[PDB]
This record gives sequence, structure tokens and C-alpha cells, in this order.
Amino acid sequence: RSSLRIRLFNFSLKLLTCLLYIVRVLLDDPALGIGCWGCPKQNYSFNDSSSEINWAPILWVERKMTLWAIQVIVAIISFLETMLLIYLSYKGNIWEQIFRVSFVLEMINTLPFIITIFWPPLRNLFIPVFLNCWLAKHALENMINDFHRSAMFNQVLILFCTLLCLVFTGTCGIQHLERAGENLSLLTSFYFCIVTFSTVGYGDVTPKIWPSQLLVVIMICVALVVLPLQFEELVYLWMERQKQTEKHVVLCVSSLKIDLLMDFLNEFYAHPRLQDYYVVILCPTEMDVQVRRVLQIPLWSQRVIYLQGSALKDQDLMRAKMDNGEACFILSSRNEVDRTAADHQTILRAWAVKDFAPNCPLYVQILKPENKFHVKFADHVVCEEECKYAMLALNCICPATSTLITLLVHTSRGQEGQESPEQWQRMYGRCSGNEVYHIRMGDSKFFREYEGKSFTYAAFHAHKKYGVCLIGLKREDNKSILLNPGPRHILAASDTCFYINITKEENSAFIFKQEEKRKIAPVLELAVEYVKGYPPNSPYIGSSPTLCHLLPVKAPFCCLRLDKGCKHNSYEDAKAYGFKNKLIIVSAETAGNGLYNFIVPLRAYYRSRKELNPIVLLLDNKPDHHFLEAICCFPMVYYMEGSVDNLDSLLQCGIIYADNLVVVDKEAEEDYMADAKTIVNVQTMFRLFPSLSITTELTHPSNMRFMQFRAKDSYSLALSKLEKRERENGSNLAFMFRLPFAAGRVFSISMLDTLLYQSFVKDYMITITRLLLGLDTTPGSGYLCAMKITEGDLWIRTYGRLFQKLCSSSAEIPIGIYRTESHVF
Amino acid sequence: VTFSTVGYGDVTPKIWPSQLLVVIMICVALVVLPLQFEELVYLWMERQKQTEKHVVLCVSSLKIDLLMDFLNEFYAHPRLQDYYVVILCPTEMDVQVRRVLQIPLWSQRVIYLQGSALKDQDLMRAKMDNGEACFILSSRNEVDRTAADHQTILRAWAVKDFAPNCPLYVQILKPENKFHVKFADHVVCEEECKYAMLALNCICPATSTLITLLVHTSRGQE
Ligand SMILES: [K+]
Ligand SMILES: [K+]
Ligand SMILES: [K+]
Ligand SMILES: [K+]
Ligand SMILES: [K+]
Ligand code: NA
Ligand SMILES: [Zn+2]
Repeated sequence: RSSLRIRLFNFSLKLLTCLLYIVRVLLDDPALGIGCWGCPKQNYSFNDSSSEINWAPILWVERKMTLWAIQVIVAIISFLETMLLIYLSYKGNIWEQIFRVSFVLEMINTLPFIITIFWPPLRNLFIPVFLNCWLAKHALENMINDFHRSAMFNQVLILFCTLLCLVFTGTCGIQHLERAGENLSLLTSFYFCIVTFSTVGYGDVTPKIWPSQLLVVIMICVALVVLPLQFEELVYLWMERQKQTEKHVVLCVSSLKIDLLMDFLNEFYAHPRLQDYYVVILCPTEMDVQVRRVLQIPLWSQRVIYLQGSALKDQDLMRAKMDNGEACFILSSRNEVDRTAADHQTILRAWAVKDFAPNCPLYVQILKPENKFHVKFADHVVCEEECKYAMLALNCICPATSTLITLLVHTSRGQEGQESPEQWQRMYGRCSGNEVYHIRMGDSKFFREYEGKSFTYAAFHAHKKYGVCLIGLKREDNKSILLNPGPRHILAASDTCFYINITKEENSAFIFKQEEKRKIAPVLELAVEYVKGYPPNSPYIGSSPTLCHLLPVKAPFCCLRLDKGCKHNSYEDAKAYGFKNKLIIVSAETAGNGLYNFIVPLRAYYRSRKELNPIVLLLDNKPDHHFLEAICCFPMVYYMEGSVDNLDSLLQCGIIYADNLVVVDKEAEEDYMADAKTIVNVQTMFRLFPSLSITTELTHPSNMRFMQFRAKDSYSLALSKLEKRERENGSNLAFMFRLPFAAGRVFSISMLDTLLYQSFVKDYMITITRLLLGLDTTPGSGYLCAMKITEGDLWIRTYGRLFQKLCSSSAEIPIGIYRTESHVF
Repeated sequence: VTFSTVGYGDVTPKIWPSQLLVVIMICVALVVLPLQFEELVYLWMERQKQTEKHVVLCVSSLKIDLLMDFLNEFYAHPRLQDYYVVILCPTEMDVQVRRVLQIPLWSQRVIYLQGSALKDQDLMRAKMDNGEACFILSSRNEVDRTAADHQTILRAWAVKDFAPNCPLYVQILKPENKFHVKFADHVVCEEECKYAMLALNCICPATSTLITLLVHTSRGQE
């Protein structure tokens, strides 16, 4: 880097000799006397009447003995180093050096100092050393090419430099050229030129001689031809440019849309702890127009950073400060028609981030279960197909389970519908503020008093006292969370207790102070027939093995088809079968590992064998033999070719005597229109079979209002006003009061996104959800069930007394109630 | 007169600290004002990308033919001259449509809003709760008419959900989808009328011509 040192020293000397020229003119007083270095110095005066101008003041300037030598030495070093570079670098051309305009200014401002050595009398001769500052500007430009010390900042700094040189040349030129007439000082000429460049033109000080007038004219032309070139360069940098704090998180997506961004921002910033965080979005695609408008909002302008780049490029991960991020959220693209390709992209992105920043927690959203074991290294992984079908299957067992999970994984204060005149809306919006929290039991004011007591005793009494629902615990010895360990489990101070409550125990410091404001058998302190086995052919790695009701012998693939008759049976539709129970018809496009996660919860060993519901898969495409091999061991699981829009196929399914119809059918530029085909197709069957229970999954929660649409219905139309009011108050649960959602008829997969975002603050949330869905089976962990409250159980007047009876007899823990009212339409 | 660069000179700083103040402050002016100018330029460029009794026109893609047929028929009545038309169309404004909107007969009457009926925010910008009528028109150029009919069914549902007391005027392509928008005040099925007129032309010649002239507002001056 010695070359840059040479130019830096060359730049330093250029500004030094210009400043030394300023020192000269500051100590040069013409009124004392001006001459040719010695004898005959002549005093002079300016006559405005006489047009002739004496050139002796302009030609000759009095130069100190120390001053002339030190500038000559500086000029000699100036001349030596510039020729040192010229001879050092030819680069294939000996000519053209003088035509480029830096040599002519160099030599004309330097070699006069060399020739002044020969003759004493002309040592006091004027040489325009102020023009040398232009070369110093040039010497700065070549420095910018190598070292920064911010891409356009250099041009702006250069623009200021050429402005300074224009001003500097003006002051020295005017002060010296008017030293013959009106004898302007430097300070006055400096103010003279500043008001000239800004075109003010005051006129109080003006050039009174023809040379000075000409200098202003030629200089005004120079300014008007050199400044626009700098302006155009700044314009070029600006147009090409148009195309923070600590504790940030990176959000890696393939395409970012307004729905995904708002879902993340609402959930991420719903916590007070994560308010000092800013979000970096690494998305290869250009920013969406709707996304741009939201980012211009000044709540999100300082918080959300959008970077156009790829996680597979380490340069883009450096711009995102991935090595410093608190967390990484890799989210799959669901709009992509090829989900295997999308899953491959997120696997690579997870691998790319892990390779770049190993000590960065990964939060990966995986589409297909077969690709889940490639990102198993990630701290938190959510498989959409596993949870979607497990929730859809549980809705067939426990109604509105998806609605129950949706509200729990959503961060809310339970303030929705608190002004509503309807009692059910107030209690529904209040109970929706429940969440799942964890606390060390010894540190827990809710459960510390139950030391040495059974889990069910603590769960009941904490609910009876504070209204908290102890659902599970995690022992300090193991890492496994158990839902409802049972009455045999004995509580300890090291256990981490998982409870459902409106507010965190620490955040409930008011009720404990409010507690201080006040200041059935009892639960005990101390406690063809089917085989039962595991499905043989697991379809994918990571499939949690659940003990299920299994056929004694594998069913041949011909017997799994409800359409065609075979050797074993001539039945051609569900009527010829004559099932004892009501059918579950699943209208899916393709049969994969997701549909496997639908059949497993319905065939589990704890599910009643007499209440087993036949499962009819209404597939658009013929299932491959691997899926049939995975489901050939399950009793009363059949498939057929058809769709929800074909009424012939649905009547062939047994829709007449089907208790549930699950529509998972998959089909646009306008985002909300993706569900148009599914919504209308489901609506047609809502009108053909009004009593049928149809469960649907929609891409957008905003479309949940269209599931069972009664246009001539004031009540459902009034719910729009309530939903808009909740949306006015900034509630993230605004779709909540729509009737199809509240009854469990619809859920969106976008809630799974909120579950992943919650895991950044609740590392147990994913495990709890899968434990409820049965997606992961830990020995000694409970399962979600439902019981019907019939008229023989109405002597149990309240929900608390039911909690007592369950905890005293069967040790079951009620999560909540699915309530039904008469709402004639 | 200093900031405007007029510089009259009748009053001027006669002392050096006053002269220096003018110098530094002129430099301050030339370095602080452009920063405000670039922010205005930044706001202006992104910005580039009324009365009572209006009607909203909800389409998927608006072309010059569809717009002029509406404008000619809507404004052929003297009662509907104080009305202005709001077009809610997700697609960007057509080049041919833009030129006609520049015509100052239609500049004050026709507003084009880029948005969806399925977003309530776009229905608030259209003042849907105050509109006199809503016209949901199917896209006939679309190769998939079932999908287009599904889009208009959702748009009718979205407008009915947002503004129940707003008369809907829905244009339906396929007869099988007509009973989903039966709640609308006025529904036209194109396939029903097209084939009924084509069949009547085989019975009564030029029945379609007879219907065409009747449903067109004209003074009989042709
Ligand atoms: K002027
Ligand atoms: K909640
Ligand atoms: K809460
Ligand atoms: K299907
Ligand atoms: K007519
Ligand atoms: Na069969
Ligand atoms: Zn068979």
C-alpha cells in the first residue's frame, strides 16, 4: 500500500502549499511598498478616472525570505513526486500525458518556482498556487478508488471538494487581481465570491477593473460547466442506489406477502420483551407493492428491514447480520404448486444458515412430513401437513379442536367482544385470552402449596382457587413433557408446571394483590375383531408410532377401494357395505403422508372400537402403492376417485349417512381468490345437505366468513360489524367471532405460522400442541378426549363440580367446554 | 431577497461578522434545503405508484369497451348526472382506459381504485357503505368461466357482508352458479340470455336485435 502513501503525501503537500500561499497573502501588505525584490519598491494608488491599470501590483508580490524558500522546496518535492509517478507508470503510452488536464496545471504552478532560483529579482513574482488546490482534489479522487477512508458519500464529498476549490480559486484570484484596484482583503473577497456562487450578487463589493470583471466572467462559465458534471454523476449514483441496533431476528422466505408479514409482526411484537427487536427479511423476490405500503407506516419503518437476497449466498447472510441474529425463521411457501421443491428450498436454507451461523436457533416451517428429518437439527420445526390433518382428524373426534388450538397459540389479552350485548360473545372472547404457560413449581404461587401432592389434586385445587388449568409438567430429570401425568404422579419443587390461564403468573401480580384485597366425592391428596399394535410400514422417518386398532390380516389393495367390487366383495358403494357407524369422508387431492396423519388419530388404541367411524378417502388422483401399504392394516379405511364438486361421487361415498365431511382440496394473482373454488364448492354442499357437518381448511383467515354464507341473515351480517370493531382495536383474533370458525367448521394453516413465531418466546408450545394432537407419543403422556354432558349429568350444575368429579374418579382434566345454543335462522 | 437570490443590494452587511453570517448561512441553506427536497422527491415518486350519490363498479379487469358501455348507459339519464363512478379493479389501469379518464368529461366523474372487494380496506376506500349501487361484472375474456363465476360470487358475498344495505347488480356467466347470488337485487345470467335469444332468432327472426334496441337508452334520432 506504499502507492497510496505516496499519493496521500502528495495530497498533503498540495494543500500545504495552497495554505502557505494563504499565509503569504495574509502577511503581504501592499500599501507598505511593492516592487521587484529590493531596490525601487514603488508605492501605488488606484485612479477610477484613469482607465489604464498598473500591472506592477498584480505582477509582483512581496515574499518573505523564509516563505519563498519553503514553497520552492515544497514545489520541488511536488515536482519530483509527480514525475516519480509519471516515470513509474507508462502503461503502454508515452504520449497523451500532457493533454489530460493535470500536467499543465502541475508544471505551470511548479516550474516557475524552479526558474525563480536563477534570478534573485524575480523571486517576488506572482504564481497562481491557488489553482494547485484543483490537483489536490484530483489527488483525492484516485485515493477513493483504493480505500474508503459509503458508496455515494465519496461523490458527495468530492462535490464539496470541487465547490471548495471553486470558492478557493475565486477568493485568491479576486483578492490578488484586485490588489491593483480597490485592494480587496481575503475576508472580503471570500464573502464576495460566496454571494457570487449562490447568485445573490449584492453589489456592495464588485470588480472595478477589466481583468477582475473578466475573471468573474470566465469563472462563472467555469462553475456552470464543471458543477453540472458533478451533479450528473450524483444523479447516476442516486438512480442506481434506488434499485441498526442490537437484538434482531432474520426472516427467510422465498416470497413475502402482506398476510404472512402481518401475521409475523402481530405475533412477534405482541410481547413487550421483543419491542427493542428489529426484523430483517431476506427474500430473493422484489418487494411486493402491498408490503411496501405497510413498511412505509412509521411503526414498521424502523423495525422491519427488507433485504433482497438468498440464504444460499453468504454475502446476503452477511448483510442480514446472520451471525448476530437472535433467531432465524425459515418459512415454506404454500402458494407454490410444487411443495416438494419448496420443501427442498427450505431444507437448503436451513442448511445454509446452519453452515453460516451454527449458534443461531432455527425455526423451520416444513410442508411435507417426508422432508422433516432433514431439518431435525433445527431447534423448532413445524410440519404443516402433520398438524393440519391431525387437527382435522381430532375435529371428527372432539368438535372444534382446531379452534381450541388456534386460540391457545394466539397471543391475546381476552378483551375481544367485552362490549358485546350477547352473553356468549363476552364469555367466548374472554376465555379466548387463555394461553399455555410454564413455571417452575417451587417458584409458582399457583402450585407451590401442593408439594408432595398428586398432580390431579393440584390441577383441581388450583382451578378451584385461581382458575388455572394445570395440563402437564416436565420433570427436571427428563426433557419430556407429559400431559396429565395422572394421580400416581407426585409433585416436586423441580418440576416445571404447564398451565392454561388468561395471564402469566408473574403478569398476574394484580390478582394475587386482589387476593390480598379480600384478606361428589372429594379429590384425594394421594392416589371381525381387531388386534392392537403398531402400523407395520411407517410411511416416513419421524412418524411417531402410535398403538392403533389394526386388522388381524393385511387388507388387499382391492378391498380398500369403495368403487370397484373384488373377489372378496361385490360392493360398489357404501350402501352395499352397510356400515354400522357414520362415515368420515375426506375430500383430498392426493393421498400422501398427510392423509396418513389423518387416519392414525382416528384408529388409535384409546379410541373406542365400537365408535370407530369408517374413513372414505375421496381422492382426485389414484393413490400410490406406498400409501395403500401404509393404510392396508387399518380397519374400515377406503378410498374412491372423485371430488367435492362431483355430486355423483359424494353420493357414492355415503354422504347421506356421513357425520363429517372433511374438505382438504387444493386449487391466483389476487391472493384471497385462491379459496374461491373451495368456498363455493363447500357452499354448494352446504345448500344440498344443510344437516351435514363440513370441515374445511382455508389459506386465508379473512375468507373464513364465506364458509356457510347466509346472505339473508341479519345475525351473520351483524357479526361483520363486531369483527370490524375488533379489527379497529388492533385485535389479532378478529375472525374469531365468525360462526364457522367458532364451531370448528373452518381453520386456516396460518395459525401454524403463529405457533412457530410463539416458539421464539414459548419453546414448549410446539411440543404441547403435538402432545394434544397425538403427533408425538411420550409414554406416560395423556391424550385429548371429549365427553358429552347429557341430562343424566346435569345434577353436576357447574364446570368446577365437573372438575371435582373427574379428578376424584377418573383423574381427567377438562380443558374447556364446546357449547351449543339455539340460533334459528 | 437573499434566500430568493434576488440580492438587491440596497441593504447589505457592512461589517465582517455580518458578512460572514450571510456566508455560512447561505451554505447552511444550500445544504439543508436539498435534504428536504430529496425527501419530497422520495414521497412524490412513491405517490405516483368527493360528492354524494356514487356507485361502485367491481371488475377483475377493466377494458375500454366495458368502461364505455357502462359510461354511455349510466350517464344517458339526466337523473344520474350528479353521480360519480368508483371502479374497484385489482389490475393496474389499462393504457387505453387512462386516456379516456384524462378526458375532462370523465376526469371528475370516474375514479379508479386498485383493490379487491375481498379486502374490507379497499371497500372502505370505495365508500361502499355509502354507494348507491354495486355492479359486479364477470370477466368473459377469462378462459375459465367457472373460476370467473366463483370470483364474482365471492365479490358479491364480500360486498353483501360489508354493505348489506347496498343493492347488488351481479353479472353471472354460467347458470349453475346463479343461485349463489340469488340474494342480489338484480342478476343477469349471460348464458341463459345468449342461448334463449339465439333460440328465439330461430323462431322469431331478429329477436336479439329487437331486444338489443329496447334495452338501449336512445332518443330515436339515428
Ligand atoms: K441576483
Ligand atoms: K389466546
Ligand atoms: K394471554
Ligand atoms: K377430492
Ligand atoms: K331504445
Ligand atoms: Na369394494
Ligand atoms: Zn378384495
